[PDB]
Amino acid sequence: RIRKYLANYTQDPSTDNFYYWTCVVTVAYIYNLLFVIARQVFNDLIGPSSQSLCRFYNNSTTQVECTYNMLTNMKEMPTYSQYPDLGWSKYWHFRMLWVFFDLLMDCVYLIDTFLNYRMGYMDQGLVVREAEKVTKAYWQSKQYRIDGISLIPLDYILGWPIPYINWRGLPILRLNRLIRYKRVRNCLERTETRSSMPNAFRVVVVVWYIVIIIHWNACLYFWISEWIGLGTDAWVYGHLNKQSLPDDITDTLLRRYVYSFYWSTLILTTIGEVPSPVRNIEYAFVTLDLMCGVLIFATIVGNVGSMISNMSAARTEFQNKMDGIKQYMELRKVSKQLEIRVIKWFDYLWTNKQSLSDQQVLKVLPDKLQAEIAMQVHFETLRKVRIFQDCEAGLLAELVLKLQLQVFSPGDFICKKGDIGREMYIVKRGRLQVVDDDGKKVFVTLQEGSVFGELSILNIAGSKNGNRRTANVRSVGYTDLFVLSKTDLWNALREYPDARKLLLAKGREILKK
Amino acid sequence: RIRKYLANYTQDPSTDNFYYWTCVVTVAYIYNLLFVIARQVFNDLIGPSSQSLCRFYNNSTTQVECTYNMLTNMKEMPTYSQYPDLGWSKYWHFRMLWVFFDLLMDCVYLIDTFLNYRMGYMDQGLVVREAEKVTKAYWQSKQYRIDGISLIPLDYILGWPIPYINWRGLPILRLNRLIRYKRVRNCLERTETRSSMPNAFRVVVVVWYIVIIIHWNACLYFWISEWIGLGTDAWVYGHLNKQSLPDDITDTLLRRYVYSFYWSTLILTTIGEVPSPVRNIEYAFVTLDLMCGVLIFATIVGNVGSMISNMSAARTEFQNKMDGIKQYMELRKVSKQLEIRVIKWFDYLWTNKQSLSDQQVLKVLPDKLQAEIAMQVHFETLRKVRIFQDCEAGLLAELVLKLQLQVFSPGDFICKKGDIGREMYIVKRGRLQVVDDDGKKVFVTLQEGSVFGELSILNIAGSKNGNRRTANVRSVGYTDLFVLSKTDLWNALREYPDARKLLLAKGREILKK
Ligand code: NA
Repeated sequence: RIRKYLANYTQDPSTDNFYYWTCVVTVAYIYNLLFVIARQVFNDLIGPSSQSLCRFYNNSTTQVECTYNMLTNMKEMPTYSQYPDLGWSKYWHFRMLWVFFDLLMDCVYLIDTFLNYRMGYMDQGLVVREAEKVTKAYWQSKQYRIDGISLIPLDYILGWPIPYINWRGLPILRLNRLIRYKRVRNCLERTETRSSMPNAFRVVVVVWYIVIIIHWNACLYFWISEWIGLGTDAWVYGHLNKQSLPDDITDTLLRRYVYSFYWSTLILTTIGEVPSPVRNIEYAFVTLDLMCGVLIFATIVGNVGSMISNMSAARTEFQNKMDGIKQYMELRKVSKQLEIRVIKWFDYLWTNKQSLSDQQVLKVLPDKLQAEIAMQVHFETLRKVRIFQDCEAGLLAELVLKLQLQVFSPGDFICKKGDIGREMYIVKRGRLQVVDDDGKKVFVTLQEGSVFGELSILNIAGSKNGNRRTANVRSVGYTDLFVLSKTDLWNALREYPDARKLLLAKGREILKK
Repeated sequence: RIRKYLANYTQDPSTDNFYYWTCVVTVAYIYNLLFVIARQVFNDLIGPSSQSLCRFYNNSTTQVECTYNMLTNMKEMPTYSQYPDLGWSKYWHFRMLWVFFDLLMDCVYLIDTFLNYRMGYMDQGLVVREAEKVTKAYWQSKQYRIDGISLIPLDYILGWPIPYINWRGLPILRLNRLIRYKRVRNCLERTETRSSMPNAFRVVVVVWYIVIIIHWNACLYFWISEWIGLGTDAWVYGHLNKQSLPDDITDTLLRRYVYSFYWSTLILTTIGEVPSPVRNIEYAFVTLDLMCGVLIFATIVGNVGSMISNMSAARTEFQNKMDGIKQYMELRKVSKQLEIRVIKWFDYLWTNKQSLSDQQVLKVLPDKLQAEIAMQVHFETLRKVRIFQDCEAGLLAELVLKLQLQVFSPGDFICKKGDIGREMYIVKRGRLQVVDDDGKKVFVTLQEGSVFGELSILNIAGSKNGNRRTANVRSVGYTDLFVLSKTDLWNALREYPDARKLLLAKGREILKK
């Protein structure tokens, strides 16, 4: 039942449902930001509480409710006379819509604080899920302070126009909802880690921040204009600011917000193609704001420049290494054929994402993950070497750990006859061929997964011939061999005496047969 | 007594009181900067020395003292006639306030030069505190030159309006106080090192620098305007510059400073929404200044971009390593379950600030601090291993030096039965459990501080069973083991023969019992 379910329920913060929940809370938070400030400053978003009265010349000049032709080409700004009921009779639908969305976002906040109440914390690697423990951890922490301050329903009594007590509402009392920024920061970071484009996403959330700052600065500009007085000088929004209200432009709520947003965009991006301040207070406001806009522009430039620098760092490092090679081959007077070979191979493995090293896995991962990855890649290929057929899998784990990559280019010789042989080669991503002394392919091409040199790695007596390679091997195209050194194999064998017995016996039997 | 105290007193420059003193000296220095230049250029900050006379049409046009309605909508700039006593009778209170603050800051300078006189210097690690020595070091150095030049009381005779000799003061003679910038630079660096936000603090002191430069450039703009003549053209402050003095704006000292600061902000940030120069000298000034403003804007952008690049360097490096791992696991065709395991573990220790290495302590600290830190973390946990109970603490210091961290993820196996055992594990930050061959937890979970494998690390004969693990151990959650290799223990033991005897005896006794 829902009773027992909500009685015993606890939350795990690392789920995929909890991430979606943090996204929902972020939606509610953005709602609060934008529309609390907008409803405070503009306050026609809920419907006008007052009636705009314009002085109109019909017979004679009288004061009547402004039409849209009275709000165009104004010679003075209209005056307002409140309604008896502060617009409630004719805008109750707009105000009920606003109340519904406020209640929806506060229900989101209540669900979020319930999930914080029953919140599983990580103790000794595990996530604790015993309710008693999570609620005790909640109460011992001071999360309930922030969860309660951010939900104080003060804006439901004093945030709306009450005509009985002649109270015209204070929508700014909902700014305590903006204290739950911790879950928004988590959602943004958990989205950055999941994003297939983290640099782009970082710059995108920065421009979202800048757009929200432009919105708040637009509201600040219009609040300062309304406090000073609209149409009083050529800087505040009004009829004397001929950029606010040009010739055939009507003074509407959309016009107020649109011009304020444009003004704020021009100021905070340091473009400044807006009217100059007139009064000392406007000069102070605009100076401070232009300094904030210099800092905002510098922040945008810095974030975009950091993104550009990060996304071109690998190419830069590759170019540095290639230029070092070029400079060396010029200082030491290297033949041009070898130089074009070097440059061809460099460009080849730059157009194939190779990095020439297992050092990423080696450095950054723990030995457990490194061993598991090496076992996945190399074990089933090292189980078919015909000397490792019946030896302990721990030996093969040790070996698959010590497998060194070697790359080759077309026509390169892996080994020539009469050439000390201290190695075993496992073919990946290529095709070798054994040749009769720079002649025709004699017997076989080595496709992927094949091995060559598995018997020149054991120290058997006499054999038939030295520690000399005895065969020619050249790559047809670009091969990617994996190399098992002799010292590494013999270390792993000194760790395993019975494996050494089996290996030596099988090698001797292979050579005799 | 104060006599003996000041006779024998010497100063240690590394105290917390001396840092507060450098902050006081920085306050005095900033006072000098701002208000010496402001009092030179504007010089109504001490009270007007002259009387502004306006041509006023009452009956007829006469020249009378300007009111505030005569300084609005001016058709020409007012003319000035000095007082007999240069405003002293009616502004002696303002001038006495200025004199008091000047004397206060010069007392700060005198205390500072006394502390420089009795200044303890660092000689052979210690701070010398013998007065004779510190005063001899002061006199042998040439600090007294700067301490004396910066305190020359020339501005007390020639810096104020003297009506007897018709001298109107030269407040710029106090610019020698601006030579003590060394203590200001120390205070700023000592505050940067103490600051919990060094990047933010660096950018903040840079914007303080920019605000001071804007202040000095505002004073320079108004001094050039006054030298050319006020109201002579449409670039200098005055009545022909309709941005300085719009319609209903009064010409006051506040207006002069406010407009000059706004002009300087627009010029030095390369916004340039100010009137164009009219004369060749104004063109030269504005060109040079706009070039300085280009450099200032580039400096702001560079500092903010450097702060942004520094504070996102760890995330960038982590992302580079994770992308390298992804690219490797795509090139080698790794199973997707292992890839989601790898990514989960990566994100886990990126959301826990782990860094997987003790290499910070290893690289950057001296062996003394490294040994002390390792002793604090590991000694009391290595004293309870039941083989290290009665062995020399030097052996255990050697050991706590060589303890390697190993991390594990939930369900990972630390060791399986029949698995070469060359190691000892010390549990931290996790909980293991021994299991009956992938079945149920058999006997015990290993909470933190527990040890496993302490007997598979000694080379005792026969024992009961090999060097084989003999037990299964898997982590319940994310465990953080500490690993004591066999080679390291046996090196530390070869350094200690008696410790080896005790260890082998106790191991044999443990196994027999
Ligand atoms: Na312009």
